[PDB]
Amino acid sequence: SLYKELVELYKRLEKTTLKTLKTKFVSDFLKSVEKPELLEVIPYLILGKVFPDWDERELGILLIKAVSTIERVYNTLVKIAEASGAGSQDRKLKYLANLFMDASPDEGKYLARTVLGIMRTGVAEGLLRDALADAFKVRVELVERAYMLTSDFGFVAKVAKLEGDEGLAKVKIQVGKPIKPMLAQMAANVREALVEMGGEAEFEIKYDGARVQVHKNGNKVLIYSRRLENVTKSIPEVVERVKEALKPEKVIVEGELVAVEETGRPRPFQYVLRRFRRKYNIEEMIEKIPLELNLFDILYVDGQNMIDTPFMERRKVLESVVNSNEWIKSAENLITKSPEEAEAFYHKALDLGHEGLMAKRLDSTYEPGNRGKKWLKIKPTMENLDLVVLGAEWGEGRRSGVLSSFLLGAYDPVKGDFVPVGKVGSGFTDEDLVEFTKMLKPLIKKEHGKEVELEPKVVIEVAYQEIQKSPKYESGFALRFPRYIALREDKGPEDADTVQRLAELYQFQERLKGGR
Ligand SMILES: Nc1ncnc2c1ncn2[C@@H]1O[C@H](COP(=O)(O)O)[C@@H](O)[C@H]1O
Repeated sequence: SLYKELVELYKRLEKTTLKTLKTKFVSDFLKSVEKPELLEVIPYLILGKVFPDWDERELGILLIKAVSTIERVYNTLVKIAEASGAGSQDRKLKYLANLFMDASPDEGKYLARTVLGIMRTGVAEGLLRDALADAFKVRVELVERAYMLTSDFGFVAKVAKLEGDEGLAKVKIQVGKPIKPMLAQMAANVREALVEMGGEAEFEIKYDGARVQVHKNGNKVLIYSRRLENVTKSIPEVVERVKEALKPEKVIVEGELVAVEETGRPRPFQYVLRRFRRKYNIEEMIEKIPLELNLFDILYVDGQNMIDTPFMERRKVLESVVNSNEWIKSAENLITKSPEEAEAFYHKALDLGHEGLMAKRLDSTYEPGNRGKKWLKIKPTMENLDLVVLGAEWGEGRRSGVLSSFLLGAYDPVKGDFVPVGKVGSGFTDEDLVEFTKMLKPLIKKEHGKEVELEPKVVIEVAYQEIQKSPKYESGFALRFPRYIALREDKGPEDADTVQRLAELYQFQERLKGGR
């Protein structure tokens, strides 16, 4: 298998907007591969990615300057990036020349697109899940599960094509390979949560921060953000910290990383994300923004997989496994059968100033990548939305050098390409708009007058007065007065709220009419 076949797939997919046609084309291409080509390989090329989001390997490039088989090209990619040492900085022109001499002007567009991540190919991860489970005739539930436990497409692809149902089912946790976050639905009040949970429950402060995941093996700690970027290199001090306070040698834990004031109180999560960016030099930053990490779960310890263990037990273990500093702590909990002290905790947590409560079903096992009623948020406010900036619209006059308005998409399982759920102009300052304009400019996949269709890689969090059903957008959904809250860089396109999400928040809302 070579790059011409994959190019032919890129073209086949170029022509259509239509879901199962794309599914069928990809799936066909995957069916077309025997695996020295292994498909460690391909799936990320199909996605247009190079390496998994969690890889810690980065090579990108002065692409206008460098401008004068498949296994060959993955090889090229590992051998450019990994390649850790001093003799090459720019370089890579000869590295990129090594393959390029026999490469067609046909393919070059896709090579460079892959390079700068300038590939716009419309394949969603769910569409690829469908594509794998088709091509290799496996239950998609399984490609689902194994993806949720690993977040390695290549891995689930090989296991699928070789071992099938079988092996996929048997697939388990691997350190340094991120497990997808189990997620919460919403609750009205405490007493309610207490009802759904069947009379008793865990309660936790819901902290305002970045959900992170920590993988400890020996003296090597890996820490991941919600968008599964490897944030280790950026937060060295929470590296050293998490080494010492974690008792086991092979662990995987989950927690909330909160920027705090020295008061011991949380700053807005926007700062913690500043810390991930590593804009300045970490010497300065580590003092300018201190961070505490409050662990709420244990996915793995000591060659043991905790997924299938109830909450109650996982919690006891978690407490057992960590001996806490002021810099690392097991997230504050209360297990009670009565709502009084519950809402006492709710208030204590509010006046502590983060978000709300979490309410954990005690007997709940862990379901990676699943919002459910096993976990439940309790907040003063209505949940905000993280959605992709789908399109935008410029300003006029002096503001013609500015994108003022932002077309916002959500994701639809029977579509793919991201249905629009609204447009948002309120909440931004000037520098906010210079930012968004400069940053979004590269991502424009269509230009109509002063309005623009964006290649949807950017997730912002916006609040809204009301959710209503409007088929003035495809979704039959719209937002009453959206406003910028922040851009969540710790979420990418596959992390953004779906349409069914909107549905559920709506349902909660009419229940907060009815229940009020
Ligand atoms: N102690 C906690 N336990 C669980 N989730 C938390 C906690 N503190 C903050 N959170 C947030 O709650 C979210 C629950 O999932 P969701 O709101 O669907 O993203 C997490 O992703 C975190 O951002």
